[PDB]
Amino acid sequence: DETIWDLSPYIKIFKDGRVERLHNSPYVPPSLNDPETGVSWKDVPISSQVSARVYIPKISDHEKLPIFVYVHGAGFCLESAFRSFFHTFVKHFVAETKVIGVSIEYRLAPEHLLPAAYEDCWEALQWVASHVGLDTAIDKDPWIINYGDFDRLYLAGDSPGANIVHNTLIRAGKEKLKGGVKILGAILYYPYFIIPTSTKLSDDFEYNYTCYWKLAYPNAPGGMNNPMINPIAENAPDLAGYGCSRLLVTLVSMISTTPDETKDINAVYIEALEKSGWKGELEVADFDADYFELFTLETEMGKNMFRRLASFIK
Amino acid sequence: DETIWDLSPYIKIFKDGRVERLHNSPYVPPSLNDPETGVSWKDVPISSQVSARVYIPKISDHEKLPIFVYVHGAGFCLESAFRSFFHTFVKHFVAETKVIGVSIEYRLAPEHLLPAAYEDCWEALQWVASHVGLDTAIDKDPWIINYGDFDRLYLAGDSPGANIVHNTLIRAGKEKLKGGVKILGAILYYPYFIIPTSTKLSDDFEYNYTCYWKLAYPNAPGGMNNPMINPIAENAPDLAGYGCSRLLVTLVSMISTTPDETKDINAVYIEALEKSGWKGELEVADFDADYFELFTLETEMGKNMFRRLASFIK
Ligand SMILES: CCC1=C[C@H]2C[C@@H](C(=O)OC)C3=Nc4ccccc4C3CC[N+](=C1)C2
Ligand SMILES: CCC1=C[C@H]2C[C@@H](C(=O)OC)C3=Nc4ccccc4C3CC[N+](=C1)C2
Repeated sequence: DETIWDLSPYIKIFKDGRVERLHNSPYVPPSLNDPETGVSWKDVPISSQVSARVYIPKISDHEKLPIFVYVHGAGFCLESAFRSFFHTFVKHFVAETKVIGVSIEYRLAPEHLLPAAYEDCWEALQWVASHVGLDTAIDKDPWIINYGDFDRLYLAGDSPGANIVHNTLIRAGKEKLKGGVKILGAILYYPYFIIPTSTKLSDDFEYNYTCYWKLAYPNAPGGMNNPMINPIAENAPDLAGYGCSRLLVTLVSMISTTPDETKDINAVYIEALEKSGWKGELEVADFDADYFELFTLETEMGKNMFRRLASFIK
Repeated sequence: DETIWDLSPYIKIFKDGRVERLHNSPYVPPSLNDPETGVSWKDVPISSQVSARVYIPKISDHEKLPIFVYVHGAGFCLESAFRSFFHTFVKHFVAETKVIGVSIEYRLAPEHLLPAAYEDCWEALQWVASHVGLDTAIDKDPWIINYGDFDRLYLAGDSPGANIVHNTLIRAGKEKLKGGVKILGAILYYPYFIIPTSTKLSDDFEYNYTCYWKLAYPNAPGGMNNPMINPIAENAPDLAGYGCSRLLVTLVSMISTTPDETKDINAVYIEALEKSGWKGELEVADFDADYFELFTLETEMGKNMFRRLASFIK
């Protein structure tokens, strides 16, 4: 039948409400002592609507590890913490950086429009924070209680996930987290913002980039000038409020074989943060690379970007 | 392309190795305090190849609950502990009986031929047993440690799942479980055995019943007289060895709108158990009912069978 959004080969949204997910990587079940990596993972409930895949690496000491909270991307509308595309990345990252991984399973558009994802990821972060100083209720993860170092909490995301992390950092700034937990550092791989710049995006890229915000938040107050998509809008929260001490922004130049056009947008964002009076450590990493190579880890450039993100965790 | 097995609408196995399962029930993610039932569930690893959905109901006292280990059926080759068909059943059963649920995610044929499922379910049962007297390593479930009553352990399955439970009971008999854990009671809902009787199965029913054993264990030693499918074969293990004190066998008369033909097979099985010198409590429940009604819970006969299984747990 007719479609509203034909975003082949990623997603089709039909006039009749049907959603075909063309890029849906297979489910990967929980595993103990993964042969390749020694990582173990489990899928745990946070609420009746929010869950997470929790990861622990091969253990040596009693020693506590940084906590790496990941928010997957893909259009606000695709994939899962539980499917191989993002799971394979987080698994390898956990093995390499020796962290407790918490990959959030948040509700996807169009079935659950924004701000569902924002609410879910905030609820999940507060859930992580709620374990501080518990050395237990049925919802509490013993991996986080026993091995999570709340002095080294990181929050990371890609594409719309990085947009969620942005909005979560603003919120962590205004509201604070349970137990006085502070986010030490955050990572945005391929930020997802929409900002008017002096050079217009090309017609095709504008359509295939802005569509995700349009289908995920059709009734957004201010549309693509909503502060949650445009972080320098008239009514936007002060970036000085960002609730982390360290921030890594990683930029790429290609979406598969398509030239990316977010250079100007991300430049305005970074200039705004630097001009804000946020007195944190800013790290930018700008690669001639495909967005996808970070996750697949088949190419040298993919491995370089992986190692750059790994270096941000100490 | 050409197929080896066309079991539309459930599974197609192609000459070129491809496996289509088009009508698999949807995945249902972990949830805390389910609005309908108050049950919570999580997906936890047992090994690098075996996982389980663990269920806990709304909690009142500190009081310990029976442990209900479930082994889903569907052809040795379909569905999942994590998909709605079996999950919805186990969820409702947990709410009604107030038990710790452990629904085993075992490897499916044809990707993992038998005896993979048997090995996986044995490993899962030993994993459950390994929690006895722990009031902990990263693989141990705090729900089982805190709320699991090892004096009231039940092992239950349907269709090929019931075949797995049969073979697991024989094994529990020969090998014993960690910590001296004994299975108190077991349930076979719609047993899956192949036994020669005096009345031949009809052509169509024989094909659509035996196909699951043939595709799951091609060239099993003895074929359909393999002791693991035919529990009264010449070389079959003694049924006196069954490692439970109580057994419920529940029989039905219909597969959807198709007359079932396992009455004679299940009669031979039950007569053999009764003649074995197994000194346990045997319960048989024979309904004029559709196999499917237990899981869907839409009909009065479905609710009757549900309540019969619930009565077996005390
Ligand atoms: C033309 C802009 C564009 C962006 C890229 C980054 C990001 C995304 O959603 O960006 C907004 C995605 N991550 C995925 C991971 C897996 C399947 C799809 C995606 C997308 C959407 C498709 N895409 C096109 C990729
Ligand atoms: C005509 C014989 C026959 C048996 C029935 C019982 C059982 C099964 O595998 O029994 C052998 C199934 N449970 C399912 C649950 C969900 C999808 C399919 C099944 C099957 C296979 C289809 N079928 C055919 C149902």
